[PDB]
Amino acid sequence: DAEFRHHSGY
Amino acid sequence: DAEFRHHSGY
Ligand SMILES: [Zn+2]
Ligand SMILES: [Zn+2]
Repeated sequence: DAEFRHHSGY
Repeated sequence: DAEFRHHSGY
């Protein structure tokens, strides 16, 4: 995965 | 964390 996948936030 | 931190190995 990538940074966007590893990092989550809504 | 970064790609290097998220992932492991060579
Ligand atoms: Zn990654
Ligand atoms: Zn990251």
